[PDB]
Amino acid sequence: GNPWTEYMAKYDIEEVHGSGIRVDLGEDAEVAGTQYRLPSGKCPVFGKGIIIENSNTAFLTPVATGNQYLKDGGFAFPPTEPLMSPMTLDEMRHFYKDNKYVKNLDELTLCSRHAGNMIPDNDKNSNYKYPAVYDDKDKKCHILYIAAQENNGTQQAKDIGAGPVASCFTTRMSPPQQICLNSVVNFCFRPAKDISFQNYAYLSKNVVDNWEKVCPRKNLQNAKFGLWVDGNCEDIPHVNEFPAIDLFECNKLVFELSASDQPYKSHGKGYNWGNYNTETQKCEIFNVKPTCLINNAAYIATTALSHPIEVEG
Repeated sequence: GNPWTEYMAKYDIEEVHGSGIRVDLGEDAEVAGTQYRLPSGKCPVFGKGIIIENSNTAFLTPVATGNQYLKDGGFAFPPTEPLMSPMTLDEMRHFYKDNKYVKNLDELTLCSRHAGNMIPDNDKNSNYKYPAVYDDKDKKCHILYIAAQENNGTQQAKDIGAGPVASCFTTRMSPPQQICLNSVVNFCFRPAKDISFQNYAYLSKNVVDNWEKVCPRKNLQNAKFGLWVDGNCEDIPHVNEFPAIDLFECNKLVFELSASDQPYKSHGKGYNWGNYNTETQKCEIFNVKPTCLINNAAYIATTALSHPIEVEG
């Protein structure tokens, strides 16, 4: 007897996303006998990036390679021959022009599939696929070489997402081609929604083709998450109030408290939702799936997955 069922489906994080948000390590994959953790969420995480502590290096900088003094880098794939990352949207469309399955794929899905094309060469039967970040401003897809997302002070490295030490990769696309790093690969960090990440989307290998329709992106203006009980949309019974100067800060707080696979698997369970009161500047965070919306002109409904700025009616 709930008329909101279909509308609210995209806010059922456990179902539509199915993995952690702050830290997504929801699946395991073997590469040459060794198990690794890797992101597996089905929805893009809008505005998510990685902040490297004691550094000005943007995390989309390619991972450091070589042995040079002051060697420094980020998380993205280093140069390869041919160059696989970063790749603009038009370069991806031209690169896959002979693959008729990539037609009509939107920017984010194409980027996730591009990142999933590289197989750690030591195991052709491996399901290991690297995650990616799409920059909607420059229209660039960055394949992440490091799948780890948090390290604030070996198996314990594997437990945070340390990927396989891989220098050569085989493409899943046919005809197969082997692509190796031009050099050998050799810090503490945390995920966050920083204002400088506003145009970024963090993408696991599992981002679904139809994310635009099933996943949350825009925050809901004049709306408040509730629970459907006996013909009425009741308030969430238990919330944690936090001060938030605007919607962005509230979305940032929801993201920090959201489902996390950091040491093991949340499967999407967590403080993933927030009702932001724009009059009292309060962020009301909760960990129960909402099943209806309340009409309240002072509220904006947000989720950890949602873009931290964009709103809709």
